[PDB]
Amino acid sequence: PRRAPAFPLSDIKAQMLFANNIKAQQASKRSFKEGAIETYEGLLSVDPRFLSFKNELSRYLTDHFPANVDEYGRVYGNGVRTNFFGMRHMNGFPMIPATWPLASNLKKRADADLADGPVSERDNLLFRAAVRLMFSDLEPVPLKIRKGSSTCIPYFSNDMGTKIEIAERALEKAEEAGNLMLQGKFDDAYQLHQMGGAYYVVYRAQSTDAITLDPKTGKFVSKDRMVADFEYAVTGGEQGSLFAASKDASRLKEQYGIDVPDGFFCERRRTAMGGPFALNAPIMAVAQPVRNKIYSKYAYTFHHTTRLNKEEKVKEWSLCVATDVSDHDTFWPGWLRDLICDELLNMGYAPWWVKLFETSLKLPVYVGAPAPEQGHTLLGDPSNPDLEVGLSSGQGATDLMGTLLMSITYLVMQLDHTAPHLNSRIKDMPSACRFLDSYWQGHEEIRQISKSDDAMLGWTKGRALVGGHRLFEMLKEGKVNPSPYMKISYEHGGAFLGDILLYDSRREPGSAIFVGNINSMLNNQFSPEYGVQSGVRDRSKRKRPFPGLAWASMKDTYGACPIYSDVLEAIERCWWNAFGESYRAYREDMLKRDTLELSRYVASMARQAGLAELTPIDLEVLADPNKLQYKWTEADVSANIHEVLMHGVSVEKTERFLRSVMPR
Ligand SMILES: [Mn+2]
Repeated sequence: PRRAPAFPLSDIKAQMLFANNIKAQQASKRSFKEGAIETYEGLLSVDPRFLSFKNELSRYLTDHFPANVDEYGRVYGNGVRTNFFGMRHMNGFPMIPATWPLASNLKKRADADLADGPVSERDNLLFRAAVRLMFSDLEPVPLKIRKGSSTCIPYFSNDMGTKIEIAERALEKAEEAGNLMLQGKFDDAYQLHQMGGAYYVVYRAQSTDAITLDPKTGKFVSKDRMVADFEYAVTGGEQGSLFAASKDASRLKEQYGIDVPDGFFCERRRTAMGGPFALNAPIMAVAQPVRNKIYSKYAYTFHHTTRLNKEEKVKEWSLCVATDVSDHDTFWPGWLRDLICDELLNMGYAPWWVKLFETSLKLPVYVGAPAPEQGHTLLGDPSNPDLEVGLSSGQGATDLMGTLLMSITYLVMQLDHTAPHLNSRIKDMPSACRFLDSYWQGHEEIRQISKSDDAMLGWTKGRALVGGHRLFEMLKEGKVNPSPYMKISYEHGGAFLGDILLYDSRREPGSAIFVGNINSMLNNQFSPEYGVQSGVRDRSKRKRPFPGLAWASMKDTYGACPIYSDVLEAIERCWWNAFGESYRAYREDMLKRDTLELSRYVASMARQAGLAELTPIDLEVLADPNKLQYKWTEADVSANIHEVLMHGVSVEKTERFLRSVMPR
């Protein structure tokens, strides 16, 4: 059923993805790398005291605070949803091998019984209405770029001046590049404007993953994570194999002489992709305006900030269903990419821009190093982009692609199982747009709050309510997928964007509250994804610029968890046992040092002004900018803090670009 073509790095098609400079050449050849991360300055993730601390703390918390999740997956009582063993990983050392990314997900979708297009004309109108409401009356804004971020293929530059020039030039030449692609001249568009080529695959650590303790044996068991070998990936699963990666860490002793305590494992690794920046720039120039529109006009459904901000909406509901989606990015459908492009053309968007967008969602992928002695292979032919990888993580609008797919998918699930009486309001495009516009503003008896693959579905009192309960019961039974589009189930311990929905004895939205997930506090403080990069002088370019600051926002973020105090005390006690020092004093010192370091980066902060003006969000973001790529957005951050982390291209240049893209 068509194996994707594959080319070794030595092949000219792969060589052309890397410019003639040392960084790009090194990225092309980089071999498998592993090693302990520097968890905090001077502390390695495999330090024997640190592991002893994690062993004691994870056992203690699990023993004293067993999960409180009912049969319907609602969290109550102590606010705990699983054991605390997820922290038992040797951070920096990956499971082996990581997966080869699937070149085509068509068979994966068909075999999971998911549809190859909108099932009914109503659904077709709703997906298209989503495109019309999201992309219509957009306002230009400057194109912001993360400081220190890479341009990936083909230059691999991390220099801000170079990145700004690449982006400006890309906005100037996107039209000529898109028209070349409309003529089938992808090699020309790539050679002349670097628009095309491939995504560059980097494997990221998912630092904590499930682990259970077998009461029978007293031995810990890590969750098996299935990975595809090369044959499987290039044949869409027709050949080759899907098998459990090895998380066994015993090897670290033999290989590096690192002591491995019982029940500690190698980390789960996930594929992540960096896009060719010249192609992404023109897409980001439209995506940000779209985010601004949906987070303002449709803030009810899409703009989520604090626990209370979420709580206000959910408290008004009579029923709240916390859904889960299996493997969202890999199952994301290429037919939606095509439906979206078709609808943008219908709205009058420039064809050359739609073509760039379409191409960014069919691009080849260059696999670097999934394991020792493996990799350095290009999947797909850049001369004619035709992959179906699902949704690429580094595409310039991935968050929006997942949000559009899922928001309509959940609305369809509510229509299908609970509100057939609303079907008559969706007769054609005009009526579909009116209905979706009202639904997204939270004005219908069926509602939702969502972001990509996380969501909570709601029902107020009314005719749909009774159906809502049957849908919830169908999810609980878990025998039939309620959607024809993606694999949907209910979340075990319902949460939304990091906050757990804590129910009381009534088990009703009206008396439930959103609280911080104490397990996420533990993940962030003791299993960060990256080391502190103490050798990177410019802190704003680090993955974790000011780790100490999170101590100042901790109470605000996690204080409402029922066992907040208990956890902080267990930490103090266990850290004393392991290090013979106070964890609280250690964090207070780090907070002081980082607060002083911060004033050097903030123009408005006096040589030692302090943190008085900063919000909890500001602090969480400065300690972990990653939260700005999955939890919050630019407007949620104080302006002077956003500037520490991001730089932009002039709105004058983007304003002119946008005028040439958008309809009349
Ligand atoms: Mn959730």
